Amino acid sequence: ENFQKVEKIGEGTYGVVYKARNKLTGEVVALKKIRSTAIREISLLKELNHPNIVKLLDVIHTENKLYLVFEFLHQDLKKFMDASALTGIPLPLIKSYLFQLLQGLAFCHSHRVLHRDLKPQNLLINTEGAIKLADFGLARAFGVPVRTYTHEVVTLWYRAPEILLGCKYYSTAVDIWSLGCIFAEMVTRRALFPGDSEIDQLFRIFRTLGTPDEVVWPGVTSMPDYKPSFPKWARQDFSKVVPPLDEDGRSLLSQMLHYDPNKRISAKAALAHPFFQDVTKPVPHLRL
Ligand SMILES: Nc1ncnc2c1ncn2[C@@H]1O[C@H](COP(=O)(O)OP(=O)(O)OP(=O)(O)O)[C@@H](O)[C@H]1O
Ligand SMILES: [Mg+2]
Repeated sequence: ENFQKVEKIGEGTYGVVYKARNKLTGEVVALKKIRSTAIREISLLKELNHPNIVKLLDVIHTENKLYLVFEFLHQDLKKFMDASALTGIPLPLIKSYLFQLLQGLAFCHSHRVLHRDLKPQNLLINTEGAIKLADFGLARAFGVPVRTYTHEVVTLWYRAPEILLGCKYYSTAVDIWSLGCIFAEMVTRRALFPGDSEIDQLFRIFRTLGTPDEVVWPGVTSMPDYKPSFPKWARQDFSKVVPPLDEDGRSLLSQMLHYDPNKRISAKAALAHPFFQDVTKPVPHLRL
């Protein structure tokens, strides 16, 4: 075809990602082979360009197969986090990454585009200290199946509680929740809420942040999947949840994990939090 397959980077919810070379340009790209309303909405993402969004270069619809051609980056944050686990990611780099991802979300949210499935494998990094949001807008266009293309289990670890409770019309707040979970994991070096079922995911959230009620989340007891029989756990201290982190960091995280999505901090407001007063742009040491 037009591309030389270099390797198979991975497999995910919708399809398989290849590293490939454009035989005509020499451009090295990521090619996602997937497996309509979806066509126009994916194609619209070609216009959603920002330095912290993986660039969607082209969409190809042929013989009932869908190909997305993406900017290639050499590593994802899950691999970087595993690689950094003995020592931890230094806080100035955690802060730079969080700041850049908040700029990306602020851009997307201002254009009324949700990610809805943020996770470490959807965050890509380069040698220059940049981090980029990948697969932005794909879930709205394809739905989110319960199992992935190759059999694999869908990760619930970063899912906002309003989604778990069956809210049909969730908002940009769901991306802030996910990024909060990722922030905490980068600090502690273990996932904050590693649920292995939807109810385990929910109850893990409840056992840390307390079972929500009408005081802290007006409307919660009327959500579709809310049950009065939910156990009532007390809330824990964030100093216990992400211990090493300073009070600026814990303050910001608490605002990104607010239960009530209407009160959860926006990306734009998060960028102004005092946590970022000394933000810089360090480079990671990447071994490629
Ligand atoms: N543009 C890209 N450049 C480099 N690697 C990429 C790129 N896009 C995806 N990858 C990597 O390829 C692998 C497969 O990605 P894929 O999107 O299919 O799965 P995922 O991110 O785990 O899940 P999901 O399908 O829900 O997005 C992952 O490790 C991902 O980080
Ligand atoms: Mg992905």
